[PDB]
Amino acid sequence: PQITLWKRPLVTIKIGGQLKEALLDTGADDTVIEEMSLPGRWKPKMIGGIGGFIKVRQYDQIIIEIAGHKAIGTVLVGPTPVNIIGRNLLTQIGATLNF
Amino acid sequence: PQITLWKRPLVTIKIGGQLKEALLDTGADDTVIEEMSLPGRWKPKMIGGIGGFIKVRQYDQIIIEIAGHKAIGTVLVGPTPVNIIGRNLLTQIGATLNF
Ligand SMILES: CN[C@H]1CO[C@@H]2OC[C@H](OC(=O)N[C@@H](Cc3ccccc3)[C@H](O)CN(CC(C)C)S(=O)(=O)c3ccc(OC)cc3)[C@@H]21
Ligand SMILES: [Cl-]
Ligand SMILES: [Cl-]
Ligand SMILES: [Cl-]
Ligand code: NA
Ligand code: NA
Repeated sequence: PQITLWKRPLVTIKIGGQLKEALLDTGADDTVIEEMSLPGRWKPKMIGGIGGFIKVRQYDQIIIEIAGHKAIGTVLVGPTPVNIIGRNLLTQIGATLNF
Repeated sequence: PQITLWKRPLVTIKIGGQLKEALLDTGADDTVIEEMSLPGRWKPKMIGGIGGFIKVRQYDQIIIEIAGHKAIGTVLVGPTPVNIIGRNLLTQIGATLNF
């Protein structure tokens, strides 16, 4: 699709067997999802944005379906105010910015 | 151009006659720039990101060049960790997300 930016670019995702809404976010290096359980191992990480840092759990090799396109990658889980799909997964669905 | 996301989507901007680097950020509603001087009056705004809220100075109707495209619009100035071009000016340069 082509997504204009008059509104937030929100899409439906499926992760951990759950459907959620997330923001397609080119300014995010990594994908950060609100607190939820995921299977497998994880390690702690700090990530920073506007406001400062939050502690997250880093899960590797997680499959996510983004607007109907399957991708695999690292997913950070923690107290983000919004679910964010960042570049590590946007690349895998072939997403580009065009102007 | 068509910009892939394997690297940060950094571009050159020009504001107040200075060149700066900024991130094209579809997850940002607003454009937020590191401390600098801008002409005219400002209004208060609080913006929230991953690690909480910050106070910024809101300058309206500021001329800014972004990757060679002219925009004139609102710029927020404050302690952001990186300069961010948000949807308010991404729409002015005609940017879309595509996959
Ligand atoms: C709520 N208001 C926010 C949205 O619109 C306003 O505009 C400015 C601000 O937007 C944001 O902070 N947006 C966030 C994404 C975002 C969106 C919403 C809440 C929090 C974060 C942004 O797209 C991604 N952020 C990084 C940039 C600040 C460099 S981040 O969420 O902090 C982030 C940092 C490291 C990551 O991996 C290492 C992954 C993500 C304001
Ligand atoms: Cl859960
Ligand atoms: Cl990854
Ligand atoms: Cl590619
Ligand atoms: Na894993
Ligand atoms: Na002004």
